[PDB]
Amino acid sequence: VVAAAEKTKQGVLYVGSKTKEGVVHGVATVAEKTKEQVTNVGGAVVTGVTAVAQKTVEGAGSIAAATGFVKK
Amino acid sequence: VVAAAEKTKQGVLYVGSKTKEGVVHGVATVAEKTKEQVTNVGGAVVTGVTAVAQKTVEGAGSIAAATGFVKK
Amino acid sequence: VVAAAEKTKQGVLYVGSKTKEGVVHGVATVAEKTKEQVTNVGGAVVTGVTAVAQKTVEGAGSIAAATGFVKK
Amino acid sequence: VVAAAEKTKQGVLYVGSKTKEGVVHGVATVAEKTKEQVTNVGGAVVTGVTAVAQKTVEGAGSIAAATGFVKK
Amino acid sequence: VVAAAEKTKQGVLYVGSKTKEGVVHGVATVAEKTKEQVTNVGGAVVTGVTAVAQKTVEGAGSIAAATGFVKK
Amino acid sequence: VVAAAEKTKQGVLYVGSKTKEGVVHGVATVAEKTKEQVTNVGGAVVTGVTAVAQKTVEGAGSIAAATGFVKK
Amino acid sequence: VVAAAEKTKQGVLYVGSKTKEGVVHGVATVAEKTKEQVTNVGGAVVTGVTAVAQKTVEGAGSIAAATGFVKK
Amino acid sequence: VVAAAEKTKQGVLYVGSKTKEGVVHGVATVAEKTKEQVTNVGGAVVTGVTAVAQKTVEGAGSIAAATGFVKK
Amino acid sequence: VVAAAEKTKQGVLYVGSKTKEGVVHGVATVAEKTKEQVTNVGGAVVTGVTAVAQKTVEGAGSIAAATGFVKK
Amino acid sequence: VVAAAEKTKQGVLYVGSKTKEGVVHGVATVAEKTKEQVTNVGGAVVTGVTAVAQKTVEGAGSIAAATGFVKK
Amino acid sequence: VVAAAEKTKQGVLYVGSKTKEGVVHGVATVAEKTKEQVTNVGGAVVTGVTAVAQKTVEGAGSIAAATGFVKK
Amino acid sequence: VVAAAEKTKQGVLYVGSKTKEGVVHGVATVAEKTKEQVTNVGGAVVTGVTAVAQKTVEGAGSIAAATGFVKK
Repeated sequence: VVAAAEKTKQGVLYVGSKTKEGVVHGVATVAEKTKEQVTNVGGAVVTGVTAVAQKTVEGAGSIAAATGFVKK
Repeated sequence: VVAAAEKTKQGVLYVGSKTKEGVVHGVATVAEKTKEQVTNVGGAVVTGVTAVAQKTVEGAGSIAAATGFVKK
Repeated sequence: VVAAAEKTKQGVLYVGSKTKEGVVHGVATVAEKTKEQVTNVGGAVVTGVTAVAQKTVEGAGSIAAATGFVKK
Repeated sequence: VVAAAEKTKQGVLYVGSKTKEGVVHGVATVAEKTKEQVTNVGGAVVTGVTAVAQKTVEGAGSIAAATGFVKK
Repeated sequence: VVAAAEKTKQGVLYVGSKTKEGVVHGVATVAEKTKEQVTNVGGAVVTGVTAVAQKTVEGAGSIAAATGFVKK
Repeated sequence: VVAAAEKTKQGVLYVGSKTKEGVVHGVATVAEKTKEQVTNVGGAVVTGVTAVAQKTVEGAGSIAAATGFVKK
Repeated sequence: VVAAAEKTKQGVLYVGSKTKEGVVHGVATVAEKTKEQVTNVGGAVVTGVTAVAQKTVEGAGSIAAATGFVKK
Repeated sequence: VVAAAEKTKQGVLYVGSKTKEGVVHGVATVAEKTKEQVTNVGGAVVTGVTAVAQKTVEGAGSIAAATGFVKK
Repeated sequence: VVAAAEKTKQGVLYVGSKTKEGVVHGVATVAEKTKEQVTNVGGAVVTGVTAVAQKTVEGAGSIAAATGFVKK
Repeated sequence: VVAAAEKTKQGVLYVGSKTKEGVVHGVATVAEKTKEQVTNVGGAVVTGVTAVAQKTVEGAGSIAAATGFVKK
Repeated sequence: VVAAAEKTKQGVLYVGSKTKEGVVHGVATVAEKTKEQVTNVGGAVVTGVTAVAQKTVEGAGSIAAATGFVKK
Repeated sequence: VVAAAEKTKQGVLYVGSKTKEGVVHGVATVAEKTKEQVTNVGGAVVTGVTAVAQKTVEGAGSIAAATGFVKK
C-alpha cells in the first residue's frame, strides 16, 4: 500500500465544455419506501459530462489503491 | 499506507465551461419513507459537469489510498 | 499513514466558468419520514460544476489517505 | 499519521466565475419527520460551483489523512 | 498526528467572482418535527460558489489530519 | 498532535467579489418542533461565496488537526 | 365595403396548452442588405401562443375592414 | 366603408396555458443595412401569450376599420 | 368611414397563465445602418402576456378607426 | 369618420398570471446609425403584462379615432 | 370626426398577477447616432403591468380622438 | 372633432399585483448623438404598475381630444 517516486536531475492543454441543462450524479443512492440499501463505494470514481484527464503523470509519478471487504 | 516522493536537482492550461441550469450531486442519499439506508463511501470520488484533471503529477509526486470494511 | 516529500536543490493556468441557475450538493442526505439513514463518508470527495485540479503536484509532493470500518 | 516535508537550497493563475442564482450545499442533512439520521463525515470534502485547486503542491509539500469507525 | 516542515537556505494569482442571489450552506442540519438527528462532522470541509485553493503549499509545507469514532 | 516548522537562512494576490443578495450559513442547525438534534462539529470548516485560500504555506509551515468521539 | 348584421325578437369548455420552448412569429419581414421596405397592415392580426376567441357576436356585429395601396 | 349592427326586442369555461421560455413576435420588420423603412398600422393588432376574447358584442357592435396609402 | 350600433327594448370563467422567461414584442421595427424610418399607428394595438377582453359591448358600441398616408 | 351608438328602453370570473422574467415591448423602433425617425401614434395602444378589459360599454360608447399623415 | 352615444329610459371578479423581474416598455424609440427624431402622440396610450379597465361607460361616453401631421 | 353623450330618465371586485423588480416605461425616446428631438403629447397617457380604471362614465362623459402638427 506503498507508493514511491523519485526524480533526480544532474504545450497547450485545452478543455472546452458548453453544456445546457446538464445534470450530473456521482455516487448516489436514490430510493423510496425501500426496506434497506447497502452501498460500500471505496475505490476511485470519476464521473462527469466533460471528464478529462490530460497528462495524469508527467515526471516520476506513482499512484496506488487498496480496498477490502470481510463480512464473516 | 506510506507515500514518499523525493526530487533532487544538482505551457497554457485552459479549462472553459459555459453551463446553463446545471445541477450536480456528489455523494448523495435521497430517500423517502425508507426504513434504512447504509452508505459507507470511503474512497476517492471526483464528480462534476466539467471535471478536468490536467497535470496531476509533474515532478516527483506520489498518491496513495487505503480503505477497509470488517463486519464479522 | 506516513507521507513524506523532500526536495533538495544544489505558464498560465486558466479556469473559466459562466454558470446560470447552478445548484451543487456535496455530501448530502435528503429524506422525509425515513426511519433511519446511515452515512459514513470518510474518504476524499471533490464535487462541482467546474471541478478543475491543475498541477496537483509540481515539485516533491506526497498525498496519502486511510479509512476504516469495524462493526463486529 | 505523520507528514513531513523538508526543502533545502544551497506564471498567472486565473480563476473566473460569473454565476447567477447559485445555490451550494456542503455536508447537509435535510429531513422532515424522520425518526433518526446518522451522519459521520470525517474525511475531506471540497464542494462548489467553481471548485479549482491549482498548484496544490509546488515545493516540498506533504498531505495526510486518517479516519476510523468502530462500533462493536 | 505529527506534522513537520523545515526549510533551510544557504506571479499573479487572480480569483474573480460576480454572483447574483447566491446562497451557500456549509455543514447544515435542516429539519422539522424530526425525533432526532446525529451529525459528527470532524474532518475538513471546504464549501463555496467560488472555492479556489491556489498554491496550497509553496515551500516546505506539511498538512495532517486525524479523526475517530468509537461507540462500543 | 505536534506541529513544528523551522526555517534557517544563512507577486499580486487578487480576490474580487461582487455579490448581490448573498446569504451564507456556516455550521447551522435549523429546526422546528424537533424532539432533539445532536451536532458535534469539531474539525475544520471553511464556507463562503468567495472562499479563496491563496498561498496557504509559503515558507516553513505546518498545520495539524485531531478530533475524537467516544460514547461507550 | 358594405357590411351589416341584424337580429330581431318579439356547457363544460376547456382549452389547454403546455408548451415548452415555443417561439411564435406573426407577420415577419426578415431580410439582409436591402434598400426599400414597406409594411402596411390594415385588417385584423392576432398572434400569440393560445389565441382563443369564444362565443363572439351574440347579437349583431360587423368586423368590416378596408385597405388600399396606390403606388405611382 | 359602411358597417352596421342592430338588435331589437319587444357555463363552466377554462382557458389555461403553462408556457416555458416562450418568445412571441407580432408585426416585425427585422433587417440589416437598409435605407428606407415604412411601417403603417391601421387595423387591429392583438399580440401576447394568451390572447383571449370571450363573449364579445352581446348587443350591437362595429369593429369597422379603414386604411389607405398613397405614394407618388 | 361610417359605423353604427343600436339596441332597443320595450357562469364560472377562468383564464390562467404560468409563463416563465416570456419575451413578447408587439409592433417592432428592428434595423441596423438605415437612413429613413417612419412608424405610423392609427388603429388599436393590444400587447401583453395575458391580453384578455371579456363581455365587451353589452349595449351599442363603435370601435371605428380611420387612417391615411400621403407621400409625394 | 362617423361613429354612433344608441340604447333605448321603455358570475364567477378569474384572470390570473404568474410570470417570471417577463419582458414586454409595445410599439418599438430599435435602430442603429440612422438619420430620420418619425413615430406618430393616434389610435389606442394598450401595453402591459395583464392587459384586461372587462364588461366595457354597458350602454352607448364610441371608441372612434382618426389619423392622418401628409408628406410633401 | 363625429362620435356619439345615447341612452334613454322611461358578481365575483378577480384579476391577479405575480410578476418577478418584469420589464415593460410602451411606445419606445431606441436609436444610436441619428439626426432627426419626432414623436407625436395624440390618441390614448395605457402602459403598465396590470392595465385593467372594468365596467366602463355605463351610460353614454365618447372616446373620440383626432390627430394630424403635415410635413412640407 | 365633435363628441357627445346623453342619458335621460323619466359586487365583489379585486385587482391585485405582487411585482418584484418591475421597471416600467411609458412614452420613451432613448437616443445617442442626435441633433433634433421633438416630443408632442396631446391625448391621454396613463403609465404605472397597476393602472386601473373602474366604472367610469356612469352618466354622460366626453373623452374627446384633438392634436395637430404643422411643419414647413
